[PDB]
This record gives sequence, C-alpha cells and structure tokens, in this order.
Amino acid sequence: GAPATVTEQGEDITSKKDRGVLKIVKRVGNGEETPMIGDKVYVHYKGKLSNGKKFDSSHDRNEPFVFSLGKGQVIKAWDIGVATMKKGEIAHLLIKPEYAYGSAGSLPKIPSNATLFFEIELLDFKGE
Ligand SMILES: COc1cc2cc(c1OC)OCC[C@@H](C)n1cc(nn1)C[C@H](C)COC(=O)[C@@H]1CCCCN1C(=O)[C@H]2C1CCCCC1
Repeated sequence: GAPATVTEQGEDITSKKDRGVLKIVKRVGNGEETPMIGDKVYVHYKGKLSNGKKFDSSHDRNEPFVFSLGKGQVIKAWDIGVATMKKGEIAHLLIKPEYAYGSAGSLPKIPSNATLFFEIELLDFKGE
C-alpha cells in the first residue's frame, strides 16, 4: 500500500541523501511559493506507524493542525517535507526514525526506531 509505494517510488528530499525522508506528490498544488522557515503553516494530515493500522488524524478532531515551520515544533521530517510543498498540495511522506523520534522513541504513542508514514494536505501558510 501507500508506504511501500513511497519506499519504491518516492524522492529522497534529505540533504544527506540517506533516504530518511521519502516523498510522493499525490495531488499537485498552485503557486510557486513553498513556505519558508518561520512561516505559520496550516495542514490536514493522516499519520501512522508505517507497520501500524490506525492513524492519528487532524480530521478526527475536525480542526487543522497549525505550526511554525523550521522552529522545531514538529519532527525534522515535517520541517524538511512541508518546506517543499505548494499550497493545495497533497503529499505522502515516509520517514526513518532519525528524522522522527529516533531510538529513544516517544512512548506511549511512538516506539523506539519507528518508521512513520503521513499524508499531508497543505491548506495555507502566512509569513512571520
Ligand atoms: C509524540 O507525540 C505525538 C505525536 C503525534 C501526535 C500527537 C502526539 O502527542 C502530542 O498528538 C496528536 C494531537 C495533536 C493535536 N497534536 C500534534 C502535535 N501536538 N498536538 C504535535 C506533536 C507534539 C509532534 O508531532 C509531530 O511532530 C508529528 C507531525 C505533526 C503531526 C503529529 N506528529 C506525530 O508524530 C503524531 C504521530 C504520528 C504517527 C502516529 C502516532 C502519532
């Protein structure tokens, strides 16, 4: 399914080219601006352990997930991946633990050495 597809076909958007963050554009956005560091960003997402079944989803709380880009309020993979997204874009990310919660994990939700999969819809972003 979608995680395997990202493993097979996604682009590596890491600087190191260690395949730590793999991306597929699922629905193209408009604009020519991507967000830059400091911006306030609005998304809807669905996220899950890659080997898991149930999502954490913003829709389940019926409100968008807001954060500031590059300010370390979210995992390194979101800081990296959302910086590549256009407004209206839907992207799939697959993320190795080094760009998420690492060998320490983040229990109870995230175990040690967890790979993570998200679908992200970029709704909007505004400059600091
Ligand atoms: C490790 O803790 C969590 C991880 C994740 C979600 C968590 C969470 O408990 C704080 O709560 C979901 C409740 C919403 C409103 N939320 C998200 C955050 N703050 N509040 C942002 C989080 C503090 C950090 O989350 C992230 O950096 C990423 C990207 C943004 C969306 C949430 N993220 C997660 O890692 C989720 C997990 C995704 C895989 C399945 C388990 C949840």
